Amino acid sequence: MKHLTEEQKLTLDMVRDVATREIAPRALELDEKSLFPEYARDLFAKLGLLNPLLPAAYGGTEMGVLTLALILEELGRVCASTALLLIAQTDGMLPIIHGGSPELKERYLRRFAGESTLLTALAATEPAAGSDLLAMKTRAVRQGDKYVINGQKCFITNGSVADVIVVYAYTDPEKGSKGISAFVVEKGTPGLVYGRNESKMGMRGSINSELFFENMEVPAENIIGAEGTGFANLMQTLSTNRVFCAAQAVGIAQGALDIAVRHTQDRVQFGKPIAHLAPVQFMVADMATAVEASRLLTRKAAELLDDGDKKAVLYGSMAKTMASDTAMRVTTDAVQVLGGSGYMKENGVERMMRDAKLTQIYTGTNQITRMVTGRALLFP
Amino acid sequence: MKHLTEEQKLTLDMVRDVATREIAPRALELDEKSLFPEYARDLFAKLGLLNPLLPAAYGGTEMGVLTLALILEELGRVCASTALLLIAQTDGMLPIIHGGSPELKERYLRRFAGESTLLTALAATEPAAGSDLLAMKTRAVRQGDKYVINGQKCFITNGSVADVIVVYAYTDPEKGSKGISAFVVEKGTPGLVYGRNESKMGMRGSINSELFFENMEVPAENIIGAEGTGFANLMQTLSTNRVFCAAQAVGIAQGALDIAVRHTQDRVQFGKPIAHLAPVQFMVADMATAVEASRLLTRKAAELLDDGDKKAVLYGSMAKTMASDTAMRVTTDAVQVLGGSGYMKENGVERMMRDAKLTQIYTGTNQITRMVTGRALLFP
Amino acid sequence: MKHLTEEQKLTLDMVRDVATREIAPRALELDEKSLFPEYARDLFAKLGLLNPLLPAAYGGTEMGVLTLALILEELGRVCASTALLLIAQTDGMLPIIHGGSPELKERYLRRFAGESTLLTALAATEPAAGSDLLAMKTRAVRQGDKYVINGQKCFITNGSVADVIVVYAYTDPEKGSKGISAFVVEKGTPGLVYGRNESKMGMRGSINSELFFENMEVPAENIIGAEGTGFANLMQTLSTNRVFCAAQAVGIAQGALDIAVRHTQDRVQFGKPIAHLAPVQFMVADMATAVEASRLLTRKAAELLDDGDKKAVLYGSMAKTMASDTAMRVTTDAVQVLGGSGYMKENGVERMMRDAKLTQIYTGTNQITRMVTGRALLFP
Amino acid sequence: MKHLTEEQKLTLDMVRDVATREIAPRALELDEKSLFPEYARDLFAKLGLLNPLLPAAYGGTEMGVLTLALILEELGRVCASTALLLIAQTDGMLPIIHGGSPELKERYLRRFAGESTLLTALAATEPAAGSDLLAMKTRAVRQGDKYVINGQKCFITNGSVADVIVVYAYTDPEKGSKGISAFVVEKGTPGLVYGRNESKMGMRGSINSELFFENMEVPAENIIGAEGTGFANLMQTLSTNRVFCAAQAVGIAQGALDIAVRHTQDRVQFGKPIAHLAPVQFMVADMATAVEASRLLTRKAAELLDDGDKKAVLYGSMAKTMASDTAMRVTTDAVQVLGGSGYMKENGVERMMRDAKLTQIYTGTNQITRMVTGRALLFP
Ligand SMILES: CC(C)(COP(=O)(O)OP(=O)(O)OC[C@H]1O[C@@H](n2cnc3c(N)ncnc32)[C@H](O)[C@@H]1OP(=O)(O)O)[C@@H](O)C(=O)NCCC(=O)NCCSC(=O)C1=CCCC=C1
Ligand SMILES: CC(C)(COP(=O)(O)OP(=O)(O)OC[C@H]1O[C@@H](n2cnc3c(N)ncnc32)[C@H](O)[C@@H]1OP(=O)(O)O)[C@@H](O)C(=O)NCCC(=O)NCCSC(=O)C1=CCCC=C1
Ligand SMILES: CC(C)(COP(=O)(O)OP(=O)(O)OC[C@H]1O[C@@H](n2cnc3c(N)ncnc32)[C@H](O)[C@@H]1OP(=O)(O)O)[C@@H](O)C(=O)NCCC(=O)NCCSC(=O)C1=CCCC=C1
Ligand SMILES: CC(C)(COP(=O)(O)OP(=O)(O)OC[C@H]1O[C@@H](n2cnc3c(N)ncnc32)[C@H](O)[C@@H]1OP(=O)(O)O)[C@@H](O)C(=O)NCCC(=O)NCCSC(=O)C1=CCCC=C1
Ligand SMILES: Cc1cc2nc3c(=O)[nH]c(=O)nc-3n(C[C@H](O)[C@H](O)[C@H](O)COP(=O)(O)OP(=O)(O)OC[C@H]3O[C@@H](n4cnc5c(N)ncnc54)[C@H](O)[C@@H]3O)c2cc1C
Ligand SMILES: Cc1cc2nc3c(=O)[nH]c(=O)nc-3n(C[C@H](O)[C@H](O)[C@H](O)COP(=O)(O)OP(=O)(O)OC[C@H]3O[C@@H](n4cnc5c(N)ncnc54)[C@H](O)[C@@H]3O)c2cc1C
Ligand SMILES: Cc1cc2nc3c(=O)[nH]c(=O)nc-3n(C[C@H](O)[C@H](O)[C@H](O)COP(=O)(O)OP(=O)(O)OC[C@H]3O[C@@H](n4cnc5c(N)ncnc54)[C@H](O)[C@@H]3O)c2cc1C
Ligand SMILES: Cc1cc2nc3c(=O)[nH]c(=O)nc-3n(C[C@H](O)[C@H](O)[C@H](O)COP(=O)(O)OP(=O)(O)OC[C@H]3O[C@@H](n4cnc5c(N)ncnc54)[C@H](O)[C@@H]3O)c2cc1C
Repeated sequence: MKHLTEEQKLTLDMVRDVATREIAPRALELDEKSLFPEYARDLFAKLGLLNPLLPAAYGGTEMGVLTLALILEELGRVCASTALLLIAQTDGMLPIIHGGSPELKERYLRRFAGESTLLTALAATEPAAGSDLLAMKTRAVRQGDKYVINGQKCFITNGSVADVIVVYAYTDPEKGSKGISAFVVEKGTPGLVYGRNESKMGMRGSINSELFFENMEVPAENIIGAEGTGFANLMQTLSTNRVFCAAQAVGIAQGALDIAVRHTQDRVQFGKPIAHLAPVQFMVADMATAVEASRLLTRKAAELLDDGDKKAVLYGSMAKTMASDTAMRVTTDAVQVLGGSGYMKENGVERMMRDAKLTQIYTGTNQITRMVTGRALLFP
Repeated sequence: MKHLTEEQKLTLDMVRDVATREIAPRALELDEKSLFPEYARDLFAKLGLLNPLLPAAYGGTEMGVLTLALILEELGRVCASTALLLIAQTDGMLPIIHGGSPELKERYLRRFAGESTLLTALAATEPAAGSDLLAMKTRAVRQGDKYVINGQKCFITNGSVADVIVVYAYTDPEKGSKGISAFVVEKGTPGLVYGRNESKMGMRGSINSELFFENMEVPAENIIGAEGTGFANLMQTLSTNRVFCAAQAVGIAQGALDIAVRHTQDRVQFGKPIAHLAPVQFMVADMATAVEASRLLTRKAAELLDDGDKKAVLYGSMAKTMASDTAMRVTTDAVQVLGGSGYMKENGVERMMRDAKLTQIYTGTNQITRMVTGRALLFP
Repeated sequence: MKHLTEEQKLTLDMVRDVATREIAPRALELDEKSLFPEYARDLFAKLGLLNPLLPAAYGGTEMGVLTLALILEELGRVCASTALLLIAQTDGMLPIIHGGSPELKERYLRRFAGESTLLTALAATEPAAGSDLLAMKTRAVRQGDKYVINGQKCFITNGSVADVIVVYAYTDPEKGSKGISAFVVEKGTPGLVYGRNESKMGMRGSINSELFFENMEVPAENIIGAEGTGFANLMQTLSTNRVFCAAQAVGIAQGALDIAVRHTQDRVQFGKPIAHLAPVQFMVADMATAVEASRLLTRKAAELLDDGDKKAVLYGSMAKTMASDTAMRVTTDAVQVLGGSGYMKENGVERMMRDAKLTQIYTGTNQITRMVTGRALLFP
Repeated sequence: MKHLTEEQKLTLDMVRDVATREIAPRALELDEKSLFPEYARDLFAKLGLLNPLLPAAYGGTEMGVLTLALILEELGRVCASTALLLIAQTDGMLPIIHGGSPELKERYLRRFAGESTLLTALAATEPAAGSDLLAMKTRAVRQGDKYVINGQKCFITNGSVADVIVVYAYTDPEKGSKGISAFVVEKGTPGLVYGRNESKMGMRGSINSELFFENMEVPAENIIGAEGTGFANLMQTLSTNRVFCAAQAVGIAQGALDIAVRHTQDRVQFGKPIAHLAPVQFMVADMATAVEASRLLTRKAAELLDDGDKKAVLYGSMAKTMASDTAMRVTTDAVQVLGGSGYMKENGVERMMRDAKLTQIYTGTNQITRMVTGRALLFP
């Protein structure tokens, strides 16, 4: 657990303050009415929190993965949707940060400098290509000084609102994991078409888009890296995304635990607070221990990523699986601890349980993350 | 597993047909728009399915608990809310059926004969008295030929719409489990006041009421049984309710499993249906086995109830805990099996997961049911 | 749950009596000193319990699978090793009963009539061929009126002591699942060689043999069924074996539960029996519920087998997985309930935990049984 | 995860070397023949490893709790019994180190300086007083310049061989948690009587003693701290013991995992190493993740102890519960991964499963540790 710099400590104190005073009171309505977290996005921009991994060279704060992880745990505590904003925003920029040419980085990252409110998105998933990302069908054909892109993407977080989308497509279908390339695609490009914004079980304070590319021309200079390196770029981006999912899950689990704990102190049955009942003590014990274990695995994984350590793949996969499992279990149980009240929309913990489910599925499902982990352990 | 009579087999074939053709297509909208299942209630009345435990002597079909259990499994498969209608309807009548005088039974059960569409409710729970039902505060004072009732109830299923409500109240607070009595209270009684219909995580195709009794007079002849027998009447009603909860949970789990199974056969990743993947096979195996185990425990418990066998308490408690746990786990996993699509409202399995949670809480939580089970095993 | 005949009820009362009075007092020593259960084998022969599935036509009692299952639950309660005797004995005869010609059945089953004490064994597993039984290397070559058998088997229960062993071997390696045949091999055949009797974690009141076949000649008329039908014969025998494993596991779990229950009533800490502590009540609840669920799944599977119902494969696989898992969990927890004393050899429950582990592995491991179950559900 | 000093790094490299080259080859025989680990005890003394928490002031290395934890993880990897030697040795000295007067510390700790091979033991548990330590019956009566001790202890690790035993007894039964005192008792004191060395499921390379005190006189100056402070001294010693149990459990789990991993790489079924099978990958993933999570919780708890941080109680309780649970699960599964071979004594992983069970029970059971954890979270 690296010593935090004073800059990190100040950032995290401010995040905890904003989470408590501004984010938490909004979260019920954000879910109830399925709202993009505009107020949060605007506030985060003003405070320097929207783009924490943007490099200093492009006007960013370049905080590192550990810092963003800690931020995600604080936000996930109170609003999983508001955390997801930060995950999608950082995700959409990471392919350019780590693959783009000097020229491309300057061209497209400058607009995110400072208090910019512009948004990113990452578009890899397709109806045909979820866990099997190599099955994606979107194609990019070189024609002169342009690529012509045809296909579709689904479940794209912020897709319909992103200024800049990183699209993965095949430039050579025959070469498989060596035939995918990655492209910067700007909002307003002719041929970019938005589909439905789908209705979800949870994390409803969000945008979940279908994209279509119909003879969509992008300049040749919008390619990220060389042709055929896009699958490795995607896999590297996912390695980091998984740690962000894990951090958000740690937060979700903690926020539900905190509400369970307070309920046990306040709710009297059989003549005393229910905290006095040994089975409630046992439930809270098991909940807190899994959150703490998940927190430690997640912080180790984030540190390994910042250090550029090969082991980050393994530990990030174990942190994603364990912290999401833990958020699913702990939230299920925190609803239980609140009894009837736990099932009521007004008390929040039902939303956190709906939110928790997504963390088992996105950034790759927990069956894929178990594959990645097992492969890394058995075929080192 | 008793041989089913031909009357039971015909009933269950008809229920399966109605569930498939009429109930299943309605369930998405029932949840989305938070609708009482009026069409179902009216159809069930016409078909003789609304009041299966009403005795023949009062114009009812007197099917028994095993039959209703099987019905609940079929309905829960497709619409947990529509099953809950039948649970609440039977629950609200069981205190009168098993405690009321000949005169009271005739007076209040006759109106449920035949194709009646009138509704019942059972009102025991209070803000102060959830697991600790002995902590209820509602009071009934004898004044002449009337009782004067003052207090409140919450989480009452169908409360605001029931023609007949069974209210539990203290007639002698000092005598504890011997000082509660039970009362028939009619819709339209001066002093009966409805509160909010609360918004729930799931089973939203339902009514969940707060009741208030403000100097509410009921005739002395509306008491169910003698003064002070109401706690035993309540405990007996819960013994049976628990088996109905278990049956509904079995159905929920089965309906989610069925959608998972079909998805594995249709969804191709890595070049074949995902059914070909051994981890998916393992998930479905574990899901199906827990549903089947829960189904068997539930059918044994229902049979013991019909037989009047003392062991029904023990087995019903084990069936409630195990079938609700199983619905929570199996639905959580069926969402998982559908991946991203599983999280989308349009595909149903997210609702079944929200519905499943309630089965762990109502009719007594799974911590209370474990207490009941453990007590029965250790202090036989 | 079929009504038991009076013959089955008498048999099971006698088994319960023998288990309690004769088997239970011997079990500690049987494990401690790694003893074949000779006294049990001899007593079972005298009482008509050694060979319950031997057909009447060959002097046997022809009890059926349900009866043997119930017997296995009673024996497993007190001595898993003594149950295993009955499993191995029946297993070794089932290939002949269900595959052998009239002539072969008369030739080799007659010697098991009545109070015979002769033993059987089933020899399929090899070092190269455990879960992958198609990888077996043992070969049988037709030479005139004989087959010449060369290879080896391991983990063969009773192998070195069986009068009659059913050996599976390839008669045509190129035909795979159609190139295995099955053979009766008699104790005393030149070329049959015994290896080590290996030392096990549990079920130590048993014999676990390595067999070698060195140019071992058997008469051509010792083949069971036609050449190449041996893999189907083996798979059918395993379908039934799995239900016997499940029954034994149910017994193991029950016997450990019973000792836990009694300990909670007798062991006083904090001034009362520990049965008074809600967490102990919860543990015992969860234990009893999983035993009961496993018991019901096992009895359904056995009935389907007796009825010749295709669904027996599916249900037997679910019963084996669930009842063995349950024995592993329940015994682990029954040791826990006894605290320090639970870890001591003198109190029995540590042996039942060591015994329980085997039930997850033999008759095919719980990963294979999950494959079988999942395949049956997804590819019906 | 504090940076390790170069002294800690050298110590741990040496421990890993000794564990691998000297401890691991001995462990099978140590269990098989129930041997005290004399060779290890003597080697550890020579290398400065027997008494790592002995203060420098008394000739000790004063390594701290973190160092001993890391040592325990290395030893537990290969021999749980040899780790337990170090746990018992440190435990028996900690009451004197942290409670004894200057005079008492010099009098009794000097003999453990340097390469001493003398042993300690901690004697609190009684037949009447396991989880309920306040129920202990042993009494110490002041008579002049002596205390007269009468009672008994059981499950005392190294009890019959310890030169110095710390005995807890009531000096004032009426004062409860303020009426227990702690005493140094020397081997050879008239009135100290040894009972049986009991036979255990696992950790059989150990001594597990019953002690009796029959009018046993000890000098008044052998009291540890003032009269009535012994319960707090005991509770503080247990807080630290729990972290040592957790560390040993982490090691047990790791050692079983390592053998599972190697087996998957070497064991071929279905034509490839079983590592290729996705279900095996999943099992190993879940195993490794729980070991890593337990490792992190344990290292955090040990650091908090070294830092004198109040939170050590909470984290040590969560580490003990989680690391022991994990050793029980991971070893159960590592036996599974080795299939039939996993059940055989020669392959080691069955012993580690038997060893693992104890870690759930000793230093306080996992039901008590859950109570401690839950209390700390709900009543901070
Ligand atoms: C693991 C997988 C199934 C690929 O496995 P397969 O069995 O098919 O393929 P394979 O044979 O193992 O590998 C092929 C080649 O890849 C290479 N390579 C591998 N790893 C590499 C690495 N780390 N780095 C570099 N390269 C790596 C290999 O070395 C190999 O190349 P080779 O033959 O030349 O050596 C992959 O498609 C996957 O991750 N799917 C999960 C879907 C998912 O994560 N979706 C999340 C979407 S976003 C989200 O949800 C959001 C949410 C919130 C808001 C923001 C977003
Ligand atoms: C178990 C409980 C905590 C009582 O335990 P406690 O520790 O406080 O009390 P105790 O000391 O054990 O017993 C006191 C006396 O009771 C008697 N007695 C006991 N059992 C009896 C029996 N079976 N039969 C007869 N009598 C029985 C005892 O013998 C004893 O009397 P004694 O001293 O003279 O001998 C109880 O309040 C409970 O069940 N709460 C759960 C709440 C719940 O279920 N709410 C569901 C609401 S509806 C719902 O949710 C819906 C959903 C869907 C739509 C429709 C509805
Ligand atoms: C499942 C298995 C892995 C075969 O799967 P694979 O993926 O390799 O092969 P596959 O492709 O699925 O099938 C090949 C062919 O088989 C046929 N067929 C399949 N099922 C059939 C059925 N039910 N009936 C008839 N036929 C059945 C198929 O239809 C197919 O033929 P096809 O292509 O012409 O259509 C198999 O080797 C197995 O069970 N291993 C577990 C080891 C085990 O149980 N050992 C226990 C040892 S004893 C013990 O431990 C003791 C303890 C106590 C004391 C006493 C003993
Ligand atoms: C938790 C327990 C049940 C006491 O709970 P109860 O509900 O009965 O009592 P309570 O009411 O909570 O507390 C009473 C008073 O205690 C005080 N106090 C509490 N904690 C304190 C602290 N940390 N520090 C200081 N003081 C602490 C309280 O503040 C309170 O005082 P107050 O009223 O004046 O304020 C206790 O007996 C226990 O730990 N049993 C487990 C047995 C066990 O661990 N055995 C392991 C044996 S060794 C082993 O196995 C080996 C293996 C390997 C080789 C080497 C060895
Ligand atoms: C709200 C939301 C936001 C998302 N945001 C992003 C985004 O911004 N950008 C983006 O590109 N994508 C995004 N994702 C997509 C997401 O990563 C995927 O849904 C996920 O990879 C699963 O793919 P799928 O939904 O096609 O499920 P499938 O791959 O069809 O999985 C179905 C089931 O099969 C199992 N399965 C599949 N393969 C295997 C295997 N080899 N072994 C064992 N089991 C397996 C899965 O675990 C699952 O249980 C998001 C999804 C959602 C729902
Ligand atoms: C939608 C809905 C419909 C319902 N329908 C009916 C109805 O029609 N009529 C009716 O009367 N009631 C109804 N119930 C009420 C229901 O049975 C209760 O909510 C349930 O008993 C729990 O009570 P509570 O919500 O007060 O939770 P609490 O009793 O406050 O429980 C809080 C937590 O403490 C735990 N806890 C409490 N006591 C113990 C104990 N002794 N040991 C261990 N843990 C314990 C609980 O398990 C829970 O985890 C319904 C509730 C809901 C939400
Ligand atoms: C005491 C004892 C008695 C026995 N009695 C009999 C007897 O009388 N006669 C007889 O013929 N045999 C007997 N068996 C053998 C027994 O059935 C096998 O050990 C069992 O099939 C496993 O084979 P294996 O030990 O080779 O393990 P492996 O097949 O090597 O398994 C190693 C691991 O790989 C996993 N694995 C293997 N294949 C797959 C797959 N396709 N998918 C997922 N995971 C998989 C397994 O589940 C296990 O976890 C007995 C074994 C024992 C130990
Ligand atoms: C091999 C071995 C070595 C040991 N070494 C030491 C040693 O060197 N010195 C020493 O003093 N002691 C030693 N211990 C003792 C050990 O700590 C105890 O056995 C342990 O505290 C449990 O006590 P018990 O065995 O009396 O079980 P009990 O306290 O009788 O427990 C029985 C069951 O009740 C449960 N239970 C008890 N109280 C509660 C509660 N309040 N809430 C919920 N559940 C509860 C327990 O968890 C357990 O499941 C050792 C024990 C063993 C077996």
